[PDB]
Amino acid sequence: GTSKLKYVLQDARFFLIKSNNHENVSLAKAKGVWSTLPVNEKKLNLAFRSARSVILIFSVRESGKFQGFARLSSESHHGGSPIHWVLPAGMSAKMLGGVFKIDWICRRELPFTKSAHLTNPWNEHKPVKIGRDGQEIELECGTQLCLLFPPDESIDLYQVIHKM
Repeated sequence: GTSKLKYVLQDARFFLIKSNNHENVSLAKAKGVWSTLPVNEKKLNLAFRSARSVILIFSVRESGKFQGFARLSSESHHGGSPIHWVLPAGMSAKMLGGVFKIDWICRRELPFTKSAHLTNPWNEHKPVKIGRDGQEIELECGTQLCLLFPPDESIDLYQVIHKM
């Protein structure tokens, strides 16, 4: 059903995460971790204390899709393991240093064609697919966006609800 998902999303905050390649999203799905630039790490740390759930919605650049969504389970922490991210041009390992732990809520894809009816008030009402890495997505838009994803029957939200 969708009832536990709706409970998790209640009063949540949502952020668009853009990844330059698929390898880093695969690594995040396998290990339950995400790292971002210091400008966004600061925003996510602030949001984690402010909301019952902080949801990251992932999209690999140029894929035309979202690859799933996850809930922050921790603030960022350093010196836990060297995650073998695929660092793009200009990008380095010292900036991707703060590591957040995340719990995946949906590992299924959603094509942008399916979200064309959702606009984000916090990005000038552009389609929710549009935004820089870290763009906050307003509550109602983000909730409806997550509800569009195919259900991920491999995931039991019972343990997520207990983290809250």
